Amino acid sequence: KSEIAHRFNDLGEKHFKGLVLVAFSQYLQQCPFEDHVKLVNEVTEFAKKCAADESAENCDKSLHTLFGDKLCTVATLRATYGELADCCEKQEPERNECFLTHKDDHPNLPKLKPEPDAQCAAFQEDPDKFLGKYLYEVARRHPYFYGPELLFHAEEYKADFTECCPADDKLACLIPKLDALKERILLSSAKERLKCSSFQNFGERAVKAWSVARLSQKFPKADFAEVSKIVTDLTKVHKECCHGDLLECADDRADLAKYICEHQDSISGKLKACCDKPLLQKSHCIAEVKEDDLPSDLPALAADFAEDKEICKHYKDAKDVFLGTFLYEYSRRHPDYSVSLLLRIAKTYEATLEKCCAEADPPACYRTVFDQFTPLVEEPKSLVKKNCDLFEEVGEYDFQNALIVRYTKKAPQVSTPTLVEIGRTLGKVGSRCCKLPESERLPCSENHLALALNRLCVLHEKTPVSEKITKCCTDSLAERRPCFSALELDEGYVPKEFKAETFTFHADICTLPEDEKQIKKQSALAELVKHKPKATKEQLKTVLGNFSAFVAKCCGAEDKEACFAEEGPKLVASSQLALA
Ligand SMILES: CC(C)Cc1ccc([C@H](C)C(=O)O)cc1
Ligand SMILES: CC(C)Cc1ccc([C@H](C)C(=O)O)cc1
Repeated sequence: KSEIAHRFNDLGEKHFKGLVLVAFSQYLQQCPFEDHVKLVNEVTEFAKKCAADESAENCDKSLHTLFGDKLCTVATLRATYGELADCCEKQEPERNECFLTHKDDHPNLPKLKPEPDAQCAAFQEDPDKFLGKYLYEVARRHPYFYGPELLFHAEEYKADFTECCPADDKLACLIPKLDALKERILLSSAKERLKCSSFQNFGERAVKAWSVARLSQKFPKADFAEVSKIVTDLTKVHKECCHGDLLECADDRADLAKYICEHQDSISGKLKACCDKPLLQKSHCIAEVKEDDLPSDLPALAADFAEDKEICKHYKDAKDVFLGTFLYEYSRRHPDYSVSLLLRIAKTYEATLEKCCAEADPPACYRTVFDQFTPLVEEPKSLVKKNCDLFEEVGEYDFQNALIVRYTKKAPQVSTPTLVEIGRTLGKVGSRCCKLPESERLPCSENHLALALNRLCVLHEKTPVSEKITKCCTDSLAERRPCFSALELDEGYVPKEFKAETFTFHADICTLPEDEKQIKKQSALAELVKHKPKATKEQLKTVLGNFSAFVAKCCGAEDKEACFAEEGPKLVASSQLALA
């Protein structure tokens, strides 16, 4: 009778208020905090009134109608929000669709550095306002962030300040925890953005396929019936969250966490720990649960999927069912494979049956289908071994430098900051994944690589520069990494004009901390390649080494600007000759 009442009743006031604040911060990214807080408190008051009397006026209206009418009491300021003003002239569901279309992925808001003493004071004074500010600041920076997971991370944010504010040194207690939390926010955002990107670009079938593969790996003891059930429910949850239906999303996610935990005997023996936790922690634990042990009764796939003489009939009868079954069975027994590799294998299997069932003698044609998977498996295995061998030899910094050179040579039209960011990001993937057991390296590496490539594709949608990038981004999720791997330096690329100022360092760099110094030098590295794209890796390594030594010498000098002023121009001049 009243949707807002039902969601308020199911979620409770605190979670309701949290999710409405996040939704508003994601939809309305540029507006300040107190404006959002008022609209949350006003909407929650309305929810309470409706919960008391569901047959009252305006309580029967849709969440989009109510919340949209609420957003449009401040979104009409065209100066602060351009298009959102236009969206507010539309009725539903056109208005909601208009809001979704104009969500900014790279809003480019000031990066927030913690003020430990100022923050600890504000936490103790008004904890609700402080934690509200966190949800708000993260939400508008990450407009497709998984709503209920942001509440979970907000409780971790609370747990940090709670533990450290009462201590004698607040600053050095917090920094490691908030730096750690920031990493988790980045990974989590990337994970959810791929799901929304998959809905947006490829549709439901792609999302379900992806989930079937991942959950089959996670829950090998579970039968095909159980994974299909969980995938169907999980796809509806993520479909709701990606389409801005956060109260609906959160409620259905809680229902799924409940079901998994009530039926964990027929899902996984790894869920016992997860299922003794409060709502947000329980859902999070399940989402991140490690893969179960392989069952002893895994079947022979070759007999069922290559040798059976009437496979073409079974395929025609129900294609997605038969393919889903193959993906389920193949995924279960290959926990050491990446999800994109499993989907590529499934796609190859489908392609073989599509070709072979249109031929004279089908069984002879698809007899060797499993041998087509061998080259698909060896490709990523070789890449991870090559990258991990290099990482373990040269370490994170020089590994990042190798990737910045590799990637600038492939796509020199891409912006220096973006090229540096992808090189640095994938550099850290190496450090995290190459230390793991050999069997966990390939999933870790290629699953994280998929998140990095999707981030790049989402940035490229906003700011297109390269026709090659568009090609790799708009083709299938399975073929994405192969397409990016296959990218090579344009035969008719015009080297970026030399600009001495680009490679000129000043004493300002001595201010910056280590990571920021690295980014300045790694930016110069990208620029070196854009001007000299045929320059060898060792040439570029030597020139960067000379720039590093120069920066170290002049930052350690009694008169820093005199050193930079004298030595800088010499190195800029000689560097051109070294990269011919
Ligand atoms: C702590 C977090 C998990 C839930 C939560 C819910 C609502 C609010 C609002 C903004 C408020 O209390 O003012 C903050 C935090
Ligand atoms: C912009 C572009 C160069 C990004 C890009 C392209 C290819 C790869 C593959 C997986 C590799 O590491 O060789 C990663 C990132």
